[PDB]
Amino acid sequence: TDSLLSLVLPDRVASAEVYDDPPGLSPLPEEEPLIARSVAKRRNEFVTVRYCARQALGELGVGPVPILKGDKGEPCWPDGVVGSLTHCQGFRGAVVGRSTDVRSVGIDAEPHDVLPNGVLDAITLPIERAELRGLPGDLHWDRILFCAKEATYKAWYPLTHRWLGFEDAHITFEVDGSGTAGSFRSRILIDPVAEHGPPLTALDGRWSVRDGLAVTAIVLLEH
Amino acid sequence: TDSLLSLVLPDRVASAEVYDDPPGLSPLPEEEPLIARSVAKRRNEFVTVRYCARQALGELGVGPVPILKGDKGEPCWPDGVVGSLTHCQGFRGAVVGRSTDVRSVGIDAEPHDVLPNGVLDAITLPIERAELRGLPGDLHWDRILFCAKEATYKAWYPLTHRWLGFEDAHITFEVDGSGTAGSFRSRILIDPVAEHGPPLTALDGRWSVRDGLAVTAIVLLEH
Ligand SMILES: CC(C)(COP(=O)(O)OP(=O)(O)OC[C@H]1O[C@@H](n2cnc3c(N)ncnc32)[C@H](O)[C@@H]1OP(=O)(O)O)[C@@H](O)C(=O)NCCC(=O)NCCS
Ligand SMILES: CC(C)(COP(=O)(O)OP(=O)(O)OC[C@H]1O[C@@H](n2cnc3c(N)ncnc32)[C@H](O)[C@@H]1OP(=O)(O)O)[C@@H](O)C(=O)NCCC(=O)NCCS
Ligand SMILES: [Mg+2]
Ligand SMILES: [Mg+2]
Ligand SMILES: [Mg+2]
Ligand SMILES: [Mg+2]
Ligand SMILES: [Mg+2]
Ligand SMILES: [Mg+2]
Repeated sequence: TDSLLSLVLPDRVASAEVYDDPPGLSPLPEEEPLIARSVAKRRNEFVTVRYCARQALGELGVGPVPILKGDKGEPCWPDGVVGSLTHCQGFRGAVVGRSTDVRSVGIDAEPHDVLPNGVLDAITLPIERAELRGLPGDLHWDRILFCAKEATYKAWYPLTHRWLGFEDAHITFEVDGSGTAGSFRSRILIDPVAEHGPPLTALDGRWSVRDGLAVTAIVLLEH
Repeated sequence: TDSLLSLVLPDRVASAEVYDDPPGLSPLPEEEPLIARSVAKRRNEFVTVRYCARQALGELGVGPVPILKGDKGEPCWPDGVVGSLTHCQGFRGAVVGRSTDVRSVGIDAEPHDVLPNGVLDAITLPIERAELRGLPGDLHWDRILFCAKEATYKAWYPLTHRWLGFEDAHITFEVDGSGTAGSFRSRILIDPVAEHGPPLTALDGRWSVRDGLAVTAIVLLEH
């Protein structure tokens, strides 16, 4: 199934997702040092999300490869591929694309639960707090905003190798007729200069709440 | 030479350091994906610091192995080893120890320069700024405190897998008779629970300013 990510992804990318840890999955041998000292719940999400990533790579025509980690934990894709990984309670998902047409991917999944006390204040600009109070529907807008901030960081970081704080992007939401999905824009408030290619002044994505999960995706195209 | 790190390291660890990038050094094949998309100055520090790490491992009786990156970029050491890496303008250094007697290592090097405008206020508790004004010597105490905070994070993170912010530790310095080296204590202000072993309520290290560099080291022993 591509049920949940199909509601946020445009064309030019492949995806895979699961909602549990299939028993007895293994990392590739090359990946073993990344999780040798990890707690079992970290091991599980690492292994299961890379099973999803190798399925998605296969839909691109790319054979199963180790997916290692680099600067600040960013995934290391095979030559000619960009992508993003996510895992939370009840979700693992991977999205990949060819770097010939896709510049960056960021995705994130969150359980559709209220944020813990104090978290909203720590992740919002004043203006975002005002905006969220005006958004329609029985949704955890705090959590959806959090999910979109996380996807924004994952799409930004591989293009800049610079920190992007919660106060460094203003996220604004649009809501479709369903009331359970729509678009967002992340307007960058700091130096937008990329390592390669045009400045990152804004990143556009989609959000969707379904099956107890918020998902967000940003797919920035190569021009 | 072990010149600069010899002024901050206790027993039970091996180290290696250089002040430039020896030309023609290569990553090991397994490390290539971590720097395949990096800018040249990031490749250089990554490659040279792992040359230092493999020398230091050799001093421990450990053969040359890839040093990959895991959660939040932490280095991935061979079974039975802990350690820390640092690189800045004019310095690469690696410190390793056996996990049977060493629990964690965090090291950091900084150019001995004033911090850029605004950085001191972003990295200090109000009380720290007042204490730094009290410390003696023609030293960049702002930079030395920054260097010690970075070492604190590197020692902390592999034991907790939790964020530690600048405001989450109070560092206090003592100054030796030389006026150019001494001890510091990092008092943890958040939940100190470790994943394994006793709580991290405080981390003790040494600092040394020499040859235009600040170096810090924390070596937490296994009991
Ligand atoms: C990196 C971060 C965003 C991940 O958020 P999260 O909700 O825990 O995300 P998930 O657990 O669903 O996904 C983590 C995956 O993201 C990817 N990722 C991690 N660091 C990354 C980075 N620097 N760049 C790109 N992708 C990264 C990894 O593939 C990771 O999974 P893996 O370790 O199994 O390979 C978060 O830990 C973080 O550091 N936040 C601070 C920065 C931020 O949010 N800024 C706000 C910007 S507006
Ligand atoms: C990780 C951090 C401390 C590195 O500081 P820095 O001055 O850039 O350090 P250096 O470049 O000298 O050393 C980087 C090395 O530290 C190691 N390191 C990176 N992340 C690490 C982590 N989570 N845990 C342990 N070591 C880590 C790596 O080996 C890295 O080198 P490599 O990428 O070539 O392998 C910094 O980037 C950071 O994230 N700071 C915010 C957290 C913090 O400082 N809190 C204050 C605590 S009181
Ligand atoms: Mg699919
Ligand atoms: Mg996570
Ligand atoms: Mg998430
Ligand atoms: Mg030595
Ligand atoms: Mg650095
Ligand atoms: Mg440093």
